[PDB]
Amino acid sequence: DQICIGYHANNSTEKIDTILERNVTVTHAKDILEKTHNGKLCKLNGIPPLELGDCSIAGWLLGNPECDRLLRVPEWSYIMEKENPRYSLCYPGSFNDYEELKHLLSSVKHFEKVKILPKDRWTQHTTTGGSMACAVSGKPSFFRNMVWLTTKGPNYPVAQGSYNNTSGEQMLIIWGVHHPNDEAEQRALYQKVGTYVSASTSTLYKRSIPEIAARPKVNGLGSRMEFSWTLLDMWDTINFESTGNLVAPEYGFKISKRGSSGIMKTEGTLENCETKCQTPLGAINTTLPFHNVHPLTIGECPKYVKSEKLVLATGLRNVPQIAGFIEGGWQGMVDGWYGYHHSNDQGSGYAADKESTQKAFDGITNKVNSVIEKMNTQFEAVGKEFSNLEKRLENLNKKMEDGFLDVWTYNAELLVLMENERTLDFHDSNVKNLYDKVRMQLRDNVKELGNGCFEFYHKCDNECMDSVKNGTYDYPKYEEESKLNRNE
Amino acid sequence: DQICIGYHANNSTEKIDTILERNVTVTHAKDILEKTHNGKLCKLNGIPPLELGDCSIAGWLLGNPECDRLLRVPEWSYIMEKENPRYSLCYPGSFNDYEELKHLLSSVKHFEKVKILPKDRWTQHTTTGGSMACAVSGKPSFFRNMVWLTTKGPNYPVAQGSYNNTSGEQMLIIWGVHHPNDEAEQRALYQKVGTYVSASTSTLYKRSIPEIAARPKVNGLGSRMEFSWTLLDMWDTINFESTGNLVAPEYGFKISKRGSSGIMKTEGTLENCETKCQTPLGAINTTLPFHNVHPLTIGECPKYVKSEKLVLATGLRNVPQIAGFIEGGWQGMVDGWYGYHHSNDQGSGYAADKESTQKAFDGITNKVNSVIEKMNTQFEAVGKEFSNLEKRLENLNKKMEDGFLDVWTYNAELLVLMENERTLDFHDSNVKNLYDKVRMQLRDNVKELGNGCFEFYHKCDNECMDSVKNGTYDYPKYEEESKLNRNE
Amino acid sequence: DQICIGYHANNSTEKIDTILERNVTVTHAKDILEKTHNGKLCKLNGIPPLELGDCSIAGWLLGNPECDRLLRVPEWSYIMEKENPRYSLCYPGSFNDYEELKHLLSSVKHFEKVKILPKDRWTQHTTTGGSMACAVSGKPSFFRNMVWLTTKGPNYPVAQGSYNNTSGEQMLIIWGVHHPNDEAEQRALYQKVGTYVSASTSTLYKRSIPEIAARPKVNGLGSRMEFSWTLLDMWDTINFESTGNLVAPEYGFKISKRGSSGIMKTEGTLENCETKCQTPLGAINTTLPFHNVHPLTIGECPKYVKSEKLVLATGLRNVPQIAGFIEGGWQGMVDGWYGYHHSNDQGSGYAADKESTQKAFDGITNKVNSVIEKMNTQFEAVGKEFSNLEKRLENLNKKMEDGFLDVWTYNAELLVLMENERTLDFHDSNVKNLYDKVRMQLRDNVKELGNGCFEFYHKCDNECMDSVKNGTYDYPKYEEESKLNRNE
Ligand SMILES: CC(=O)N[C@H]1[C@H](O[C@@H]2[C@@H](O)[C@H](O)O[C@H](CO)[C@@H]2O)O[C@H](CO)[C@@H](O[C@@H]2O[C@H](CO[C@]3(C(=O)O)C[C@H](O)[C@@H](NC(C)=O)[C@H]([C@H](O)[C@H](O)CO)O3)[C@H](O)[C@H](O)[C@H]2O)[C@@H]1O
Ligand SMILES: CC(=O)N[C@H]1[C@H](O[C@@H]2[C@@H](O)[C@H](O)O[C@H](CO)[C@@H]2O)O[C@H](CO)[C@@H](O[C@@H]2O[C@H](CO[C@]3(C(=O)O)C[C@H](O)[C@@H](NC(C)=O)[C@H]([C@H](O)[C@H](O)CO)O3)[C@H](O)[C@H](O)[C@H]2O)[C@@H]1O
Ligand SMILES: CC(=O)N[C@H]1[C@H](O[C@@H]2[C@@H](O)[C@H](O)O[C@H](CO)[C@@H]2O)O[C@H](CO)[C@@H](O[C@@H]2O[C@H](CO[C@]3(C(=O)O)C[C@H](O)[C@@H](NC(C)=O)[C@H]([C@H](O)[C@H](O)CO)O3)[C@H](O)[C@H](O)[C@H]2O)[C@@H]1O
Ligand SMILES: *[C@@H]1O[C@H](CO)[C@@H](O)[C@H](O)[C@H]1NC(C)=O
Ligand SMILES: *[C@@H]1O[C@H](CO)[C@@H](O)[C@H](O)[C@H]1NC(C)=O
Ligand SMILES: *[C@@H]1O[C@H](CO)[C@@H](O)[C@H](O)[C@H]1NC(C)=O
Ligand SMILES: *[C@@H]1O[C@H](CO)[C@@H](O)[C@H](O)[C@H]1NC(C)=O
Ligand SMILES: *[C@@H]1O[C@H](CO)[C@@H](O)[C@H](O)[C@H]1NC(C)=O
Ligand SMILES: *[C@@H]1O[C@H](CO)[C@@H](O)[C@H](O)[C@H]1NC(C)=O
Ligand SMILES: *[C@@H]1O[C@H](CO)[C@@H](O)[C@H](O)[C@H]1NC(C)=O
Ligand SMILES: *[C@@H]1O[C@H](CO)[C@@H](O)[C@H](O)[C@H]1NC(C)=O
Repeated sequence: DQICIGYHANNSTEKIDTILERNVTVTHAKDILEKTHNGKLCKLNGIPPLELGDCSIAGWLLGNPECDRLLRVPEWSYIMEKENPRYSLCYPGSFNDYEELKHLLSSVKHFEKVKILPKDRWTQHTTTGGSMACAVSGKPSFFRNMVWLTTKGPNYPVAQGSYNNTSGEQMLIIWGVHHPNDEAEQRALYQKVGTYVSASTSTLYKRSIPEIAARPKVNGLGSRMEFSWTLLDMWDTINFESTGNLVAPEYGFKISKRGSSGIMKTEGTLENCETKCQTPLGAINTTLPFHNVHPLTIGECPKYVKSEKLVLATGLRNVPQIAGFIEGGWQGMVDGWYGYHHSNDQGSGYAADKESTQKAFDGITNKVNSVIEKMNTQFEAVGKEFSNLEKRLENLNKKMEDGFLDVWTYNAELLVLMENERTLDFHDSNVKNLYDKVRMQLRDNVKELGNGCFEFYHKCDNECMDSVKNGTYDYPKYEEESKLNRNE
Repeated sequence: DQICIGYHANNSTEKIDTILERNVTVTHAKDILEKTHNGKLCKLNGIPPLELGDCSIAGWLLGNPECDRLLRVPEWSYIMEKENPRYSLCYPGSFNDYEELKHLLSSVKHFEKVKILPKDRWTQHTTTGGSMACAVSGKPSFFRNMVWLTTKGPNYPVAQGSYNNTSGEQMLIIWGVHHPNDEAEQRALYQKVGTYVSASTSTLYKRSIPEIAARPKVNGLGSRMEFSWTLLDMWDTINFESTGNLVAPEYGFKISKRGSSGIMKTEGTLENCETKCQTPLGAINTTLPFHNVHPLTIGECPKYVKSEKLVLATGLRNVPQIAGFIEGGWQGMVDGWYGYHHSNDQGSGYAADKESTQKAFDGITNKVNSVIEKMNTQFEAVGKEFSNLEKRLENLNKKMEDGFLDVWTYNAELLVLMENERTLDFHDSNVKNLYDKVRMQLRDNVKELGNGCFEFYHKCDNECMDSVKNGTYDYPKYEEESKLNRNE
Repeated sequence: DQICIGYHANNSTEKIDTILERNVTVTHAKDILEKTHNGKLCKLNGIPPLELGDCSIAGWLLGNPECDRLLRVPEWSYIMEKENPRYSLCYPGSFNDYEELKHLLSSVKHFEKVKILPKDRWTQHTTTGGSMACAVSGKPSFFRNMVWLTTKGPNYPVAQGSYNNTSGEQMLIIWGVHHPNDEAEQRALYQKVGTYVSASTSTLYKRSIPEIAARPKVNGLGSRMEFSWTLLDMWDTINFESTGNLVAPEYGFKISKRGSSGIMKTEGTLENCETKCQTPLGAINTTLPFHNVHPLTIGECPKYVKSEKLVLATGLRNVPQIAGFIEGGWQGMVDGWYGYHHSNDQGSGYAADKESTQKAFDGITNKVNSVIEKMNTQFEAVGKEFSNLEKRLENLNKKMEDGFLDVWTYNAELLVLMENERTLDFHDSNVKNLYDKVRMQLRDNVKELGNGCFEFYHKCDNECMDSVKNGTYDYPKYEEESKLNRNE
C-alpha cells in the first residue's frame, strides 16, 4: 500500500514572465491587456457625434457657405474634425483665442442658435456685402451668421447695437473687424477714415482700429478679417459701437447641454454602431482594465500603457512527468490543484484536496482583483491644441503626459512580474505544506521513499485512506501492528 | 517531559489587509494615516495670519475706504481670503496681471508702506476728486493710496512725476487709467481730448490711451478704471507723464520680509491656537507619513493620499487555540513573540526566546522606519489662481496635481499591501525555523508528536530544559538512557 | 566518512542596504550609480559647440559690434551661454518673445545667412545712422545685421520693401521700432510726427506706433529700441512699410539643419576632448545606467537621481567561520557558490555543485538585467527660459520636473532594497533545498550531525561520493550494510 502527494498538470502552452525567469509555461493565466479594436468610428451611448467633414470649427460657427449642412445641428457626444480642414475662414484673416474656444467646446454637448441682432434693424446702413472668396454659384456671397455693414449712399452713421441675455444660459458671441488693402477701398466702403470698433460688456472692454496696408494675396485678396469672441453671462448686456469696419453678429450660441466631450482628429466617416469608448483608430468593447490601442480616448475606457503583453499567472507551473511532486506534475488530476494518489489492495486512483485548493483559489482571485481594482484612477491623456507662439506650453503638455504614461507603464509591468513570481512560490509552498502535514500526521507508521510517496507498515483500507485524506488518522490504532512489521 | 514551541496570542481586534487575503486579525498594528483635525484656523509657528475679512487683495492694496483696518498691517504667516470677496473695487474696472500679483504675494511675509509721491506736490492740479461708488457717510470718496488728478481752473497742464528707489528693497507700484462714459465727461474732467498716460522705468515702457464709450452700468456708473502694477528694483527710477486720465499712486510697498507663504481660501475666522500645519478645514497635529484631510496645506505637513485605510502589521496573526504552533497561538505566554512551553516533574510553565524575538523586533522596526523616512517633503504651499482666458493652463495644473497624487497613492497602497504579507510570512517562517533548530539539536533522543511538541525519552530536569532553550544540549551525555528507553 | 553541505566566503568588504537590515556585507556586488565626471566641456559626437563667450543670443543674431567673431558660425551641437551675458543689446530696449526664440534655437543645429534686403536699395533714405552706445573705437556704429533709416535731406518718403522666400527652408527675420526721447529728436530724424511701422506676411500682420517720452537713462540714452521676430515659410512673402522709426533687416537666417541641441548656462571654455554626454559641470563616460551629477544633460546620457549610493547584491552574505552551512561559510571553496566538502579514508577536499550555482547565476543576472533595462523611458528635464511676467509657468515647470525626479528616485531606491532582500533570502533557500535533496536521497543509511553534514553508517569511497554528488545514489546496494551497523 502507498499514498503519494502531487499537483496538477495539463496541455496548456501559455507563458508568463517573472523577475528571475522568462518564458515560463503555466497551467492557467489571465490577460489583463486589450490590444484590438473594430476600426470604426461609431455612436457613443446612443448619441451620434458631430461629423464636421471638410469644415472647421471657425467655419461652422461663422457660417461658411460651403458648410451649410451644419446650420442646425442636434445634440452630440464628440466632434470629429480633420487634421487640415479645407473649408475654413474663406475670407483670409485670423481668429483670436481660437484654442481657448476649442477647449471650451471640449465641454459643451449642445448649442442653440438665438437671433440676437436681426439683419433688418440696420436701417441706416447697407447689409448685402459679399466676396468672391466665399462665392456661391459664381456670384459673391458671405458668411451666413454675420452681417457686413457698408455705407448707404455717401454716409456711414454711427452704428450702435445692444443685447441683454434673457435666454437662460451663457451665450457665445463672435464679431469681426475688417482690415482693407488701400485707402481707396476704405473710402469706397465706409467713406470715413480713422474709424473704430468698440465692444463692451460688464466684464469686457475692447477698442480696435482698422489697419490699412498692402499684404501678400491669399485667396486673391490683400485684405483681412480679424475675429474675436466672448462669453456673455446671464442677465448681462453687450454693446456694439462702430464708425466703420464692423462685421456684426446676427446669431448667438446658447449653451444648452453641458458635460464631458472632446474633439477627435480623424479622417474617417461615422458608421452605425454603438460603444462606450472611442479611439481615433476604432472603438473598444471590453471589460479588461488596460489597453494599448491609442492614448487619446473619449468616454469611460480602460487605462493606457505602452506594453505588448501583461499576463498574470493564476495556475501552477506546467512540468509534466508513481512518484509524487518532486519528479513532476500529474496529468491524471482533473479535479483540483493539489491532491493525492492512493494504491491499496482494493485498487488505486487519484483524488483532490478541497481545502487547500479552495484556499489557493480564493488567494489568487483576491490577488487578481486587488491588482485590477486598485490600478484604476490612472491618467486621462485628452486632447488639447496650441498655437504657433505657444511652443513652450505645448512642450510642457507633451512632457507631462509622456512622463505620467511612462510611470504607469513601469508600475504595471513591475507589479505583474513580482506577483507572478510570488504566485509560483505560493504554489510550491502549498504543495510542500500538504506533504509536511501528512508526514507529521503519519509519523513513524510509514516509510518515506524520497519522491513524495509514503509506504505503510500496515494495511490501509479505503476508509483508512479516507481518514488520512481528511486529517483524522488514528496513530495508536495501527501502532502495535506496525511495531511488528518494522522490526521484522 | 514535553517541550512545545509556540507563539503569542492576545485579544486584539484590529485588522490588516494583505494582497492574498482581506481583514486579517493581527496582534499589533501601526496606522500610518492621520484623519483628524481641530477644525480651527490658528497661528503658524507663532505668527498670526492676515485676515482680509470681506476685502480682496486689490481692495487692500488700493485702499478701499471700507477696508480701513488694513492700512497698517504687521508681519503675517499666510493670507486668508474669501471665495467671492465683496470689498474688491468700489469703482468698476479691471486689474492687469492680477494672478501674477497674487502669486508674488505668496513669497512675501511683510510690506512696508513708503510715501513716494506726496499729494501736495501736484500744485497745478486738483487732487480732491471722488466717486459715490466709494462713499463714506454718503459723501463721495476715493481710494486712500491713490490720487485722482483733475483740472485746476480751465486747464490741465502736463503732469510729470518721478521717484528714485532708495528705500532699500524692491518696491511694488500701482497706477491707474480712467475710461469715461461720454465726451462731455472727458471735457469736464480733463479739458482736453486725445490724451495719454506714459509710465516708464529702466525695463518697463507703457503708453495708454483713454477710450470713451457707452457701457452697461456696474455700480451705477458706465465708466471704468484700469489698474496696472510694476515691481521697481533697487536704485531704479519710475517716471509718470500724463495729459489726462491719470490716477497717480501715493504710496509704494517695500518688500520687507521674504519667505514661504500662501493664500488660503476660507470663510472662517482666526481663533486662539498655535499649529505647524494648516489646512482650510483645520490644523493637523501628527507624526505620521500620510494624511487625507485636504490637498492644499501650508507648513510642515505629511503627504496627501486618497486612501481610507493604511495599516501596517507589526505582530503575529491572531489565531487563538497543550499543543504547539500547529493548533494555534498561546494566550498565556505574555513575554514576547516566539517561545517554549515545558512540562517536567518539577513544574509546568511558559517561557520566551530572547534572540529570535529580538531579531524579529529589530527587523519589523527597520521595515517600518524604512517605509516612513524614505519620504522627503518640503514646505509645499500649493495653490495658484488663473483667469478666465487661461483655462488650458488651469486644466494642465489640475491634471498634473491629480496624476502625482494618484501615483503616490498607488505607491503607498502597494508598499503596505506587500509588506503586510511579507511580515505575516516572516513570523511563521521564524517559528518553523526555531522548531527545526530545536529538532536538529535534539536529534533522536526525543520523539515528535505532530502538534509541535517533543516528548523526551530520558528524564529532563530544569537544567536540561535551559540547555535546550539556550542551545547547549549535550547529546553524548543523554545518549545511553535514551537508547535504552527507545529500544524497549 | 563524512559529507558536508555549505557555501563560499571571501575577504570582500562591500556593503548593501536591505529593507529589514542595514549595512550587510556581501561576497559580490555591483555599483550601478555614477558619481564622477571629467570637469570639461567637450565636443558632442565630433561637432564642437557654439561658444558665445560674453554674448547673448540677441547680440549674436542682431550683429553686436563686440560680437564680431560670430558673423559666420559653422555647425554646432549645443550652445554655450553665460548666466548674465555682458554684450547683448548695446542700444537699450527690449526683445519680444525672446524665450520663444531661444526655445526654437534649442532644436536648430545650423544657420545660413541670406541677404534678403541689401543696404544699397534704399536709394531715397539715409542708411548710415549710429549711436555711441554701440561704438567701435570711439566713432558711432550700429548693429551689423540691421539698417537704420533716416531722412535724406528734409524729406522722409514712404519706405517699402518685400522679400519672397525662394531659398529652400524656413527663414527667421528680425525687425525693430525706435522709440525716441523727445519730439525734437523725432523731428530731426524723421521730419514727421505720427508715424507707423507695418509688417505683413501671409499669416502675420502687425502695425506699431512710436512713443515719445522721457525715460531713465540706460547706457546714457533715454530712447529705446523694440525688436520683433517672425518665421517666414517657404514660397511666402514678407512686406515692410514705414513712414518713420523703422530699423530694417538686411539678413535672414535660413534653417539649414534640424535636430536635438540645447543651451547650457555655463561660465567655462571649450577644451580639446570628446564625449557622448555633457553636463554643465563636466562630461560623462560610462556604461552604468544612473548618475547623480546634474539634472540638465545633453547627448546620449544616463538617467539622473537624488541618491547617494545604489549597490545591487549579486552574491552571498559574507559570514566567515569541518561543519556545514549552519555555522557559516567557507574560504577554501574558490570554485563556485554552493558545494560539498567530503572526507573519506583516501583523502578529503572541497567541491562545488554546478547545477544550483548556474541556476542562481542565471536568476541573479536576469534580475539585474531586468532592473537595468526596464529604465528606458524615465524623463529628460530639458532647460527652458521664462520671463518675469510668467512666474506661474516657471513654477509649474519646476514643480513638474521636481515631482518626476523624486518619483523616479523613490522607485529606484525601493526596487534596490527589495531586490537585495529577495536575493539574500533566495541564496539561503537554495542551500536549504540542496541539503533537503541530499537528505531525502540518502534516506536512513546516514546520521545527521545537526550542522549541515551527514555521517555514513557504511564505508563509501570516492565512487559513491561522486554518486551522491550527482544525484545517483543506490539505496538497495548499501541497505543491508547500513542496517548491520545501525541495528548494532
Ligand atoms: C463693388 C465693386 O464691384 N467694386 C470694385 C471696384 O469698383 C468701383 C465702384 O465701386 C465705383 O463706384 O466706380 C468704379 C468705376 O468708376 C468701380 O466700378 O473696382 C475695383 C477695381 O478698381 C474692384 O476691385 C477689385 O476687387 C477684387 C475683390 O472684389 C470683391 C470680392 O469679391 O472680395 C467684390 C465685392 O463687391 C467688394 N465689395 C464688398 C462690399 O464686399 C469686395 C471689397 O472690395 C473687398 O473688401 C476688398 O478688400 O471685394 C480684388 O480685391 C481686386 O484686387 C480689386 O482690384 C472692386 O471689386
Ligand atoms: C461734480 C458733479 O457733481 N458733477 C456733475 C455734473 O455737474 C456739472 C458741473 O460740474 C458743470 O460745471 O456744469 C454742469 C452743467 O452745465 C453740471 O452742473 O453733472 C453731471 C450730469 O449733468 C453729473 O452727472 C452724473 O454724475 C454721476 C457721478 O458722480 C460721481 C459719482 O457718483 O461717481 C461723483 C462726482 O460728481 C463726479 N466728479 C468727480 C470729479 O469725481 C464723478 C465723475 O463725474 C464720474 O464718476 C466719472 O466721470 O462721478 C453719474 O456718473 C451719473 O451717471 C451722471 O449722470 C456730475 O456728477
Ligand atoms: C548727429 C548729431 O550729433 N546730432 C546731435 C544734435 O545735433 C543737431 C544736428 O544734427 C542738426 O543738423 O543741427 C542741430 C542744430 O541746428 C544740432 O546741432 O544735437 C543734439 C543735442 O542738441 C545731440 O544730442 C545728444 O545726442 C546724444 C547722442 O548721440 C547719438 C548716440 O550716441 O545715441 C549719436 C547720433 O548723434 C544720433 N544718431 C543719428 C542722428 O542717427 C543718436 C540719436 O540722437 C539717437 O536717437 C539717440 O536718442 O544719438 C545723446 O542722446 C544726448 O543725450 C543728446 O543730448 C545730437 O547727437
Ligand atoms: C488540451 O486538452 C483539453 C482537454 O481538457 C482539450 O479540450 C484541448 O483541445 C487540448 N488542447 C490542445 C492544444 O491539445
Ligand atoms: C522567449 O520567447 C520569445 C518569443 O516567444 C523569444 O524572443 C525570447 O528569446 C524567449 N526568451 C527566452 C529566455 O527563452
Ligand atoms: C436684462 O433683463 C433682465 C430681466 O431678464 C433685467 O433684470 C435687467 O435689468 C436687464 N438689463 C438691463 C441692462 O436693463
Ligand atoms: C486585551 O488584553 C489586555 C491585557 O493587557 C487588556 O488590557 C485589554 O482590555 C484586552 N482587550 C479588551 C478589549 O478588553
Ligand atoms: C472586510 O471588512 C469590511 C468592513 O470594514 C467589509 O466591508 C468587507 O466586506 C470585509 N471583507 C471580507 C473579505 O471579509
Ligand atoms: C538714485 O539714487 C542713487 C543713490 O541713492 C543714485 O546713485 C542714482 O544715480 C539715482 N538715480 C538717478 C536716475 O539719478
Ligand atoms: C552604515 O555604514 C555607514 C558608513 O559609511 C555609516 O555612516 C552608517 O551609520 C551605517 N549605518 C548603520 C545603521 O550602522
Ligand atoms: C514667390 O516665388 C515663387 C517661386 O519660387 C512663386 O511661385 C510665387 O508666386 C512668388 N510669390 C509671389 C507673391 O509672387
